[PDB]
Amino acid sequence: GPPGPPGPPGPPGPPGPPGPPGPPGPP
Amino acid sequence: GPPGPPGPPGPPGPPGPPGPPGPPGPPG
Amino acid sequence: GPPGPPGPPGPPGPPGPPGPPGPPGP
Repeated sequence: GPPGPPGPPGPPGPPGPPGPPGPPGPP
Repeated sequence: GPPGPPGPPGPPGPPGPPGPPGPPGPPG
Repeated sequence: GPPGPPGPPGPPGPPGPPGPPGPPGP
C-alpha cells in the first residue's frame, strides 16, 4: 500500500531569550 | 495494501524572539 | 504501506521575558 500521510506538526519551540537591559534611569 | 499510518510528529519549533527591553533603571 | 514522513516543525516559541532593570541614573 502507499505511504501514509505526513505526521502532525511538531510542538512549539521554547521561549526566546530574555530581553535587553532597560535604559538608564533619570538623573 | 491499505495506505500506511501517518508519520511521526515534526520537530519542535524554533526558539521564540527576544523579550522586550527591561524597565528603566532607578533615579539617582 | 510504510508509515508516512515526519510532520513539519512546530511554530516558533513564545517571546522571551523582559530584560532586567536598567542602570542607575547619573
